[PDB]
Amino acid sequence: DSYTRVPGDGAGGLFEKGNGTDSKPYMIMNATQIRNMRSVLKSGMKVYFQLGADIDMAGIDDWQSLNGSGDFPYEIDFDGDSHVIKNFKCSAGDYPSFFGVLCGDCRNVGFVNASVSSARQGIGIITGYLGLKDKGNGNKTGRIVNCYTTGEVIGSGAAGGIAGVLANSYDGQESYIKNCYSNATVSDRAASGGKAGGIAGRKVGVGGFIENCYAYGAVSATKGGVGGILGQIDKSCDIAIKNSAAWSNLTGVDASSTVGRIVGVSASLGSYENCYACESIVLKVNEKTITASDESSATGTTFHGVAKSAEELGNIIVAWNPNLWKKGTNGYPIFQWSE
Repeated sequence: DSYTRVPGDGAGGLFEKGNGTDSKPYMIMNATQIRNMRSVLKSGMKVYFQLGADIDMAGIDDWQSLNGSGDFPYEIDFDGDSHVIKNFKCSAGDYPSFFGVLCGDCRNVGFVNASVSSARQGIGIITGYLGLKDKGNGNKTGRIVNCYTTGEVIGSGAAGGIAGVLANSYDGQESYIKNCYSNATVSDRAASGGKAGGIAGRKVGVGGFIENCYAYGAVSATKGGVGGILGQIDKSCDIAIKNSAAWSNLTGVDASSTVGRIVGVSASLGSYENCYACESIVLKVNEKTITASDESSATGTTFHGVAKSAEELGNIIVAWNPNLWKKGTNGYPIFQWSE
């Protein structure tokens, strides 16, 4: 029985149609239906969802993340089908975000004017964790592909425009973020050990990557690491970041902060290719402007990539996938289907 006002196919009318399988995904046409997702999750198998329209979540106060609690038992396949979810808000429950912990796939969705906040946990708009670390079952990895976010993220211990924490790769599957952008303001307000990134706050485990991503929302931490793409790589962990660009202003408030155009902390643990930053971004630590030097690998804490002009970056980003990306009228690339 539904907890919402909507309402047999579509789980008896909770959705427009479908049964949560690959061939019959639960089809979501409005925000009341999107609020029924939690009711049809299954601890024993991945459940499939698809958007059939843009979804405006204005006036929705009762979201808690789909898979942020317990042992994170719910695997999810989500296809936005090139639609947007507007005015999504979450500031309560475990891992405030859309998914909480994403085990499975999210593709082809934009979040417009989202607002997610936590005083206690590391978060992003789409998910808190993308994948789980070092599980025995590859179905616990997670991928976000062809997605974007705008709005605001406030976390504590990690903050990313897309995900709080990216996990790793094992058992024949990989965790990654690919062909995504964000314009969200991203802030890690932890008193110490902040991990703020334009795309992801933190990376855990060995294996996993970020590819064909850029960000342009302001990224900051009260006291910690700030990166245009990634805040922190954990000790004894790694990442690859390839064909990506930083286009955000980056601010570490405390003097002990580290700011990297691409990666903010333990950047030498990563492997990089074709990483760029707009020449006009402003980097600050303790209110003092910092210069960054061009580099294509990291030898120390931060990784800055190579500076490019706005015009150059527009060329570069669209070339990542000309069927997906387009130049925006204000210089910032977006998707062909972006609102």
